[PDB]
Amino acid sequence: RIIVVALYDYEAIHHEDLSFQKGDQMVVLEESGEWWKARSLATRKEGYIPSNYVARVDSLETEEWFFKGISRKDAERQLLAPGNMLGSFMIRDSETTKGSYSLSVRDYDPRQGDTVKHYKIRFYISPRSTFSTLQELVDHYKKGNDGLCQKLSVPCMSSKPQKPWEKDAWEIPRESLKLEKKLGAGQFGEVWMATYNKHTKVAVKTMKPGSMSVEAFLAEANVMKTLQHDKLVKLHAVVTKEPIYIITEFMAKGSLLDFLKSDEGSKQPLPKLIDFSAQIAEGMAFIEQRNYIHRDLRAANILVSASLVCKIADFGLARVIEFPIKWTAPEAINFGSFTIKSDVWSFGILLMEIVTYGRIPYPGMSNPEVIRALERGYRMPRPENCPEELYNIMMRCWKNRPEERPTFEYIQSVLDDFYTATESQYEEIP
Ligand SMILES: Nc1ncnc2c1c(-c1ccc(Oc3ccccc3)cc1)cn2C1CCOCC1
Ligand SMILES: [Ca+2]
Ligand SMILES: [Cl-]
Repeated sequence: RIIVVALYDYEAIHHEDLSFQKGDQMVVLEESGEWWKARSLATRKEGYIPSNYVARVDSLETEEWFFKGISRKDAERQLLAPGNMLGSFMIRDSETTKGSYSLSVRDYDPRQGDTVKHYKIRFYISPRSTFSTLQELVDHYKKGNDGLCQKLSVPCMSSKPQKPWEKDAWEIPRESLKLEKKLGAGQFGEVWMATYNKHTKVAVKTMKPGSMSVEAFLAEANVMKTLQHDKLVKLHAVVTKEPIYIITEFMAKGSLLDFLKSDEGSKQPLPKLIDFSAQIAEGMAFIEQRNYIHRDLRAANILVSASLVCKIADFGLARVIEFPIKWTAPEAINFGSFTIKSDVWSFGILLMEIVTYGRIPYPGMSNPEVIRALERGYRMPRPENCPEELYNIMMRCWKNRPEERPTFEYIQSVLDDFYTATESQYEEIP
């Protein structure tokens, strides 16, 4: 008999899902992945709940200061998001020391600014002050920092998870959709802001009938479906009848390209710009890991969400299609040799795009002009706002030999800790 508890409020919007409040306990009846069958102990109604909205009671996830499955960098991203304050903390699964836990505390370093320190935990931090349960431990450091950068104040602002897509609805009838407002158009189709079943806001990429076979496209789209990651835009559904529709999550601030050119973009300081490209490297590192290829990496194909999380879009679409030579590796231009390494070349350009708030690559140069320019060994010069060490990375991405260019794993690893000396990742306690 398994009892779970609601971590967040939820309002039902389908035929057979349950509405519950934060705290309502429930009996699990089935575990079908994203959706679980359950019985509210509050209503006595049996229905479907979003599995990721509840956790076993007295389990750690139930706690407000615990964050399951969070990396150190993301732990550091959520503590620097507005709404938190000096002393804001959290406990999480440690990356390096598996099966153990780590403590992340907000802090102010008069020389860096707002930062986030991390401590490991074996339970105890300092063999001085030992503790029986993370609760005891937590409540301790809440009064007078026991040697910690700061004193534990308020748990980290937690977000409300996205609602899982309707149960078993990868392919939808076109009627389930109202494409309300057109956001963009182009050679291959448009992108619309849409609503799915009067209830769910979404984005739709409509594909002009090319060929680009339909059953050819759908094969890719089923692989596309399996490439899920916090840094890839999420494919919800597909309409399989020419003209094909691709239904995805709606990203509020549109393309990275468009965001960097806007007002809010222009205010973003350099450490933010760096973080953006770090997020994209994380996404590209995932694609690399899964032995996949993007083939059209650039600011235009990066989406920005309301909270400034970057997500790659159009991954794979490039393959299935049917003129951006400025983002393309010489080997891909000359012999059509698209690989993860040519993506890396792309990342280099996209990276310059970012640091120059979306300015076009090779300004004032034509495509032909640039193609010959590259053959002479020409590269874009470092912009003024650009740190020397960041430029050295672009240059590494633009090595004539693909084999010589770094991996996204390495690029991700470097960008993430750009301002943190390796020895300073975790703290050593007195
Ligand atoms: N999903 C989106 N949400 C919000 N804005 C979006 C998108 C999308 C978008 C929607 C679906 C899509 O389809 C995919 C997604 C992943 C892989 C393959 C195709 C790709 C981008 C584009 N855009 C704007 C529209 C044109 O101006 C700048 C970008
Ligand atoms: Ca420097
Ligand atoms: Cl019962």
